[PDB]
Amino acid sequence: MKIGCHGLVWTGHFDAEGIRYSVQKTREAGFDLVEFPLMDPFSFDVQTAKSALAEHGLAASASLGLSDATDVSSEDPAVVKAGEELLNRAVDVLAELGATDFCGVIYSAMKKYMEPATAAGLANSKAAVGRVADRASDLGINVSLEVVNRYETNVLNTGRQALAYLEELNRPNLGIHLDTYHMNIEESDMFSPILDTAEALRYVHIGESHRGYLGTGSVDFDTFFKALGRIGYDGPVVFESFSSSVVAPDLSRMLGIWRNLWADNEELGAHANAFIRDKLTAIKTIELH
Amino acid sequence: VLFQGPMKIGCHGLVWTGHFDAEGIRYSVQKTREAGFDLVEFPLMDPFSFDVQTAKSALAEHGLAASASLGLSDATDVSSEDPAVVKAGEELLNRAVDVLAELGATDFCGVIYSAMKKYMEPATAAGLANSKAAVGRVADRASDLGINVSLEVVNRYETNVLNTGRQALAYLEELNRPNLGIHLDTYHMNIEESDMFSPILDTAEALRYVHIGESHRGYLGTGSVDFDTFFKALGRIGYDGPVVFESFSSSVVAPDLSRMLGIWRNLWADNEELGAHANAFIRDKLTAIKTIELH
Amino acid sequence: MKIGCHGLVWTGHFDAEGIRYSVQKTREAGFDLVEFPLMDPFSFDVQTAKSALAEHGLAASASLGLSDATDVSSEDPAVVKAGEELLNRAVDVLAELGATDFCGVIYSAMKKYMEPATAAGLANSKAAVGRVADRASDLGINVSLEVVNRYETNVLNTGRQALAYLEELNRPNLGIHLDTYHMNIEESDMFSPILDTAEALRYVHIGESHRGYLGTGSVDFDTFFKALGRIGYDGPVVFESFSSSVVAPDLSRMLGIWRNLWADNEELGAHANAFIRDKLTAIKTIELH
Amino acid sequence: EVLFQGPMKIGCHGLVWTGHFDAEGIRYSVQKTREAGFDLVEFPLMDPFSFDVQTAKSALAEHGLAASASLGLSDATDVSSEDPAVVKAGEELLNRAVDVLAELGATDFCGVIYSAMKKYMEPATAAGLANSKAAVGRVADRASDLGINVSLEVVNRYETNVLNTGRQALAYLEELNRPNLGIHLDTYHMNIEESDMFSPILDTAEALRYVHIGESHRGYLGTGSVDFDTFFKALGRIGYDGPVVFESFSSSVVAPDLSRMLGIWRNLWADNEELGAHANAFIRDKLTAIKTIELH
Ligand SMILES: O=C(CO)[C@H](O)[C@H](O)[C@H](O)CO
Ligand SMILES: O=C(CO)[C@H](O)[C@H](O)[C@H](O)CO
Ligand SMILES: O=C(CO)[C@H](O)[C@H](O)[C@H](O)CO
Ligand SMILES: O=C(CO)[C@H](O)[C@H](O)[C@H](O)CO
Ligand SMILES: [Mg+2]
Ligand SMILES: [Mg+2]
Ligand SMILES: [Mg+2]
Ligand SMILES: [Mg+2]
Ligand code: NA
Ligand code: NA
Repeated sequence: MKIGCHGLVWTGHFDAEGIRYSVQKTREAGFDLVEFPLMDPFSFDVQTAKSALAEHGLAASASLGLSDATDVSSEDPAVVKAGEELLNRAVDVLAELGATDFCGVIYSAMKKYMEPATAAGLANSKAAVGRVADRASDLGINVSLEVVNRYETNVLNTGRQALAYLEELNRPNLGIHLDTYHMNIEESDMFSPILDTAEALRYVHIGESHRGYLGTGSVDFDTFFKALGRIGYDGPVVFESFSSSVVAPDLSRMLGIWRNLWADNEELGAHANAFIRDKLTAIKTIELH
Repeated sequence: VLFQGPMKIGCHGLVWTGHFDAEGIRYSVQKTREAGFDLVEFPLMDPFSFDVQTAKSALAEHGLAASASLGLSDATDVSSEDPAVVKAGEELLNRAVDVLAELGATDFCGVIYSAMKKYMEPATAAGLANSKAAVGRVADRASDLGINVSLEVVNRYETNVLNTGRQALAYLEELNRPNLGIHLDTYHMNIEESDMFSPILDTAEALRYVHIGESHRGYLGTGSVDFDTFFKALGRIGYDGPVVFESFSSSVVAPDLSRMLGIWRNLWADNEELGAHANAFIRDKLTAIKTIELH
Repeated sequence: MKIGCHGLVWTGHFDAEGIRYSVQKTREAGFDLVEFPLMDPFSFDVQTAKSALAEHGLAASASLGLSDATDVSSEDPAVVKAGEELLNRAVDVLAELGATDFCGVIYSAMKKYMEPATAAGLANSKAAVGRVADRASDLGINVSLEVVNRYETNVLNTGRQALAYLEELNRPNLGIHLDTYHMNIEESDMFSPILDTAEALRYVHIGESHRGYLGTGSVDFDTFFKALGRIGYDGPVVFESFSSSVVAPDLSRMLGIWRNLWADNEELGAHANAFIRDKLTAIKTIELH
Repeated sequence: EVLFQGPMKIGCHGLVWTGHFDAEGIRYSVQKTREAGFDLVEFPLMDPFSFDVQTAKSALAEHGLAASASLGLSDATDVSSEDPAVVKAGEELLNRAVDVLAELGATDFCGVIYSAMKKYMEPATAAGLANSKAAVGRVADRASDLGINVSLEVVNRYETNVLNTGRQALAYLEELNRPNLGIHLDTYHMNIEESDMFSPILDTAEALRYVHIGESHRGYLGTGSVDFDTFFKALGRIGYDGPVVFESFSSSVVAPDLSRMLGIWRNLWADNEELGAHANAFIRDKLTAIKTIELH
């Protein structure tokens, strides 16, 4: 169980300086893992990353969100093939890094669709995801589909939909990824989805309802962490937060970050690392006696 | 018999129908009273072709009050930098205010300060100035007709202007119009706000309209919204404006609104049970909170 | 799944009039069932009750809390036998009434112990409770041990303790009774006790944190009812509230009811009926579509 | 090392550490309280006559730690008794406790000081209440001249029959009208009696001068039913900057009288070093987090 921080706490540009900065600041805030947003994995400086991770003795993972030009839920096979080629490059980036986990909105575009998912689009997604999963299987990489809210996909809005999606592909390294931010909008409660997906849950995002400081919003973290403890979850737990103060050219506009929710990210990250770790410590004590 | 007091318990029309032709108006007015509500809220996405006579007739027959909400779009975006786009929306808003006056309604609300969509760029100072100026004109027009206007705070995916009650407060202070007020929504508050009582307390004076929605917009009490704290806080400020249920499912589709609001999922089929559940939920909540000042 | 009301919403005296009064009002507020507090089962008017239940078509159950003089968790076997004979008469009363459910603090005194439990006292309790369960069994009655808080017993304060207690007795009609008012104090959360006790959960009390109006205190009813949804619970669900305005000379003092929490019980009972039936109506829709 | 300067002291109650406050327990508890990160230790002055003040003074200076004391009366000392002998025994127990604090150079005295801390079997009587009010009014006056604040702790129905809610406590103060007399709320007891976790804070605003952070069952924080989020948010909205003191009880750490009085029947923790550090970190992190809310 590694405790991680999403790279957009620190920078929005993952050039050499941004890779080095984020890795270092992640280590300084107390985390074990940095999660690299590979929005563009074709231009991600793997050498700078492997060097920075080794220096700070830190682990890496990667998340990603596709767009209109790379939508695998598209009925246009050229667009589905673009996304599958991007997803495959990211898996390659993770293999080069020696990392084990790939996750995110890799089953559709990460946007506000204006129509429902189509049956054919869903097949294209499932086929695509299955091929990525198989390719990732030979390289030692787990793939987790992130359930996100109605405004960021029209495909996987609940843990149950994710479970049905997986059940068709029945790939041994393909898992579900839950984000407390997204749960707090779409799910019926913060404990049933964790119980429901028990075996399939392989990646977790910790995010406040407005995506700022932990425990300054509407997200029921207590119920969540107690559920996680009950199914014996031992995957990554990764802080995630977005503010006007750290902008990415792509991601910040896709996630609708219009507001300043922090300025001092070194305080935000240290606090969050403390928040998650002490949540896990308290829950262990329900477990025993 | 019409309920004459100010705190009316209302239903959003989209529990009942997506189409507000004459049958849709009649179906929703009837089903709304059959559920126990005092008021129906009409989604005037198009107020130019809204059958005002049918609405008058059905409201009188069933003895029901009405209000109207609305969300703009790209062609009607008042936060657009182009005075032609701005003035298209401004004509849209004006017709809605007129439709309400004909109905004898009091309350106009919704996302009327920008398009109701997923923006890709933060707001501009120029568009912000356009929204304020136009909203200031619509409020003026409404004031002569005995209509209040309430700006609905909604989540980051539905506007890039007013995402918190604090932003709305600041927006009103600039315009300083006596009939312009704030409209909060528990669904939206559950995303953007810090907690469910601070928005109520900060907004106290300006809170004129409230929407009751579960976190996923389904059945009340099957999601993650903290209704207890919200209602307790409403009772602490002695709120007595409208309180209106709001729910969307793929069962009942609007060609426009269902797609703008991202209703991909089926959350209920039986809307008679939904509306009846929600009426009791709101009214029993209000009944319980009243007992707290005594114990 | 009958939805019940505790008798002290209506009266503190279960003489002929009290019995008739409590049965009438329970039905007028909309309940299916009235739970009689059998503080003194020897003097309970069974005939008036059977009369009143049939007149208003209402089901019945009974609850009870032992006192110092009847403490089956005593080391004094004369006290233990007084307690056993009182429990036995209560079981008898339920048989005559034609009821199925007996519940309450029947494994110890209901009081503020000034000493931890003794091993000798714990063994007295289990053996007495076992005999009452055996007796009850031949009359088709379930016996449900109510988990209460640290101030009302020193024996069974959590569902986990109740399960371990049951494990040693292995009686087929012995179950656990949970009260939200008590869980809100002693339990780690409102779902995990339900899931842990699912087999043996046979009776439920619905009470606010201060025992007044439902939804005017600190109890997490949402998580509670959703957990009951998860395990398929369909035993009795009974409203329980206490106020200065309805006094039971014994029970009001034992429970520490010092405050006015309601003056008009007719509104209170109607509200609590709607509240519970509406929680259940909504939870049913979570399960499927 | 160095004494925390300001008023908002993050403290720890002594029964996290030990149940006996002879010289050894005082030293043990002060050292561990500083070790876990706290600014303050609250001594349970159940018996203030036999309290070793000079040892206390030593340990507090050595470890750079502030102090306060809490206390709960009993049958023999019930200042809400109608027997004036019993009220006097209480008033003289309270007075010595006042005195120990002044010797320590403390500022805060709190606890269940308006009655016995027990499960009463009868409602409060008008005569007892009269005794309680006048007697507390005197202990407050006496404490006033010494620079001591006196905070009445609101506790649940099973531990008193006088002050079970914030509103009751207000009406008690309004009748005494004493400047140094204040209210002490406890999230554990609030979780039972109050209407919610923010109204008692908003209602008590002025007179709120002491705060106990205890979980619903009184073990680790964040492993129970207490709504800490709303509570700390409400603290932030009123600008509260008094003490904030952790409080936990487990059968691993037993005081002869107190642990029985409070019904500590269960084992809720054993490694109290980790508990205190966890609790300290919990409170400071909560207060950090909530200070961000005004800005956003
Ligand atoms: O929470 C998320 C978006 O709503 C996901 O983690 C994103 O896919 C991630 O930020 C991409 O790097
Ligand atoms: O909640 C809303 C949309 O998110 C607003 O109330 C809309 O304006 C409404 O649904 C349209 O009538
Ligand atoms: O909750 C209870 C006592 O605290 C139980 O319901 C009692 O056994 C009941 O009130 C007595 O009939
Ligand atoms: O919370 C308390 C009891 O529940 C009070 O603080 C006690 O009186 C305290 O432990 C006595 O020192
Ligand atoms: Mg995420
Ligand atoms: Mg709304
Ligand atoms: Mg009970
Ligand atoms: Mg305390
Ligand atoms: Na929430
Ligand atoms: Na609670």
